[PDB]
Amino acid sequence: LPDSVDWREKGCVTEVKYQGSCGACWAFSAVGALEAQLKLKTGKLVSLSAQNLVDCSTEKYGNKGCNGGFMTTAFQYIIDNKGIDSDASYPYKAMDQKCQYDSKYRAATCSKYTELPYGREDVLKEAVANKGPVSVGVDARHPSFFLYRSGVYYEPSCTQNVNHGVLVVGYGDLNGKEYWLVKNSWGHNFGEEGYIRMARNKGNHCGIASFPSYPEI
Ligand SMILES: *[C@@H](N)C1(NC(=O)[C@H](CS(=O)(=O)Cc2ccccc2)N[C@@H](c2ccc(O)cc2)C(F)(F)F)CC1
Repeated sequence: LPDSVDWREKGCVTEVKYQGSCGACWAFSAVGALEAQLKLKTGKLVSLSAQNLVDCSTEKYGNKGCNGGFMTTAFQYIIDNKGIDSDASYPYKAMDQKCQYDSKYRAATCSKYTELPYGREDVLKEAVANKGPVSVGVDARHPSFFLYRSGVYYEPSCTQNVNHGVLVVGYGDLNGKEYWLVKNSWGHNFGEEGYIRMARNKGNHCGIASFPSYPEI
């Protein structure tokens, strides 16, 4: 496998989004993963509707909109629904709304998703290298996470109890420190312009490799 990967260099990553006070991290993680696939399949980079998932991938999928959800069930919703609208056609309002999906605004589809084996960082590396960006859950409950500004994030108090949905868009090493390149959804002002480099191959740090999954078109 290549020593480093950055899907932003292949134009497969849309710009960082800001979820606001709505717990839609899972929805942003899911669309971000599909956005890369759509780019690989059609050649067009398009932001997909996180709001679409918030309002429609609900109870039936075990999700609670602005109060949390799963990236995997979000993927299944897209498969079952036979589509997902573009962000432009179904804009993010940071609040729970009635489902307003309309196939005339469909911007992507999904045929299946894959959940990687628990905590295998090498397997995650392979997926990121050969498949594309991967949705993952990380433990982001620690004060240090919120205050992260640069370098490689390592928190002694992190655990494998994930609670925040994000997107791994690459990996590499910075000054002798291996890391996973993570796209967050707290706006471009968080970390390094919306991104955070988290410790890689450090005992599944913050549970980043605990529950990885990626969709396919
Ligand atoms: C992000 N804004 C938000 N967190 C979640 O929605 C969170 C994402 S996750 O990656 O931890 C989901 C996950 C957990 C365990 C194993 C694989 C994936 N999901 C939360 C959640 C899930 C389902 C419902 O119905 C509500 C909430 C939780 F509880 F799992 F962390 C809100 C902060």
